[PDB]
Amino acid sequence: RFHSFSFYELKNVTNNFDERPISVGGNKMGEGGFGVVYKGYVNNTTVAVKKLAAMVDITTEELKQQFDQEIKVMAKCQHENLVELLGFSSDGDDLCLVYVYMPNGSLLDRLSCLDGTPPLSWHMRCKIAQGAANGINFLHENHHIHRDIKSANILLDEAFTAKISDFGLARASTVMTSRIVGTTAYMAPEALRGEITPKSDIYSFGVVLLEIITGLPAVDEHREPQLLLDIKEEIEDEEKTIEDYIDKKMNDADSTSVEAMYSVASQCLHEKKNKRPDIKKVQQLLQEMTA
Ligand SMILES: CC(C)(O)c1cc2nn(-c3ccc(CO)cc3)cc2cc1NC(=O)c1cccc(C(F)(F)F)n1
Repeated sequence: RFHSFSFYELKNVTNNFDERPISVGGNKMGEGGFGVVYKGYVNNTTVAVKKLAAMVDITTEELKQQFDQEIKVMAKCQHENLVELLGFSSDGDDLCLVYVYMPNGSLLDRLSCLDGTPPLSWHMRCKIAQGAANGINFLHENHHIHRDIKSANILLDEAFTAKISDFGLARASTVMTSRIVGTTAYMAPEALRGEITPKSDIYSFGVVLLEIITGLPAVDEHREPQLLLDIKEEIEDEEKTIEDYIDKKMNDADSTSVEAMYSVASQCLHEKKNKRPDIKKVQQLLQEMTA
């Protein structure tokens, strides 16, 4: 069970969902999929308040289902590598999800050094990869398919502990769906065709591992290749090496563990869902990767 907040409480803790960035004293931290996330203090606990809004091609019912799912998942799924729902507001205006704040925000934001945060060390990236995989493993152990494993949804605590976030699109447990959801640039071919399988999360995690290795977002429209997972094809076709795409904003990246992680990334990014490692193998390979 979580604390049921009034929308006003969350309005109050988020300084009336202050749209100004946290970086300039405001409360807006990120415009996540299907909602804006606001820094807040409930008592002395820094919280992430995800205010859910219609945004892009979301119905109220689907948004409420994703809220209900987030809470449903977050109820079942407490793990050091899953974000922690403290509670929610359904009372007024927008639906709100209150989480234990993640001081280091998204892996995406940290990989991009958004707001001038220092580049993640390879060491921290390995921990993040490991943690994220431990998060995904826990979700899969608990027969939850995240269905939107992406750097944006891997949040980073005070310790850069990977916290898998956003279980709105999470699914219990292969089955198919008419409502194909997830982030294109992270989605397995089968996820993009509406297959719902944990194997898709592995693929999406593979893209994350490429993001971690490369510091490149899964998609950059102003980049060639636009899709990071293409660099896997460029590396497999020996057009490029992993060291060509390896994030230059690291000094502590050793070829062995980066190749080890790329090897996990590659295996995760097997276009054949069944030839991908299950998250347990991904875990083992990411543990093996740090000696
Ligand atoms: C992910 C998000 C919203 O983009 C986010 C961005 C952040 N940026 N910074 C930040 C950036 C730069 C500096 C300068 O060093 C300091 C802090 C902290 C952040 C924290 C965030 N999320 C959470 O705290 C959080 C926790 C659980 C569930 C959720 C969710 F709503 F996503 F489900 N969010």
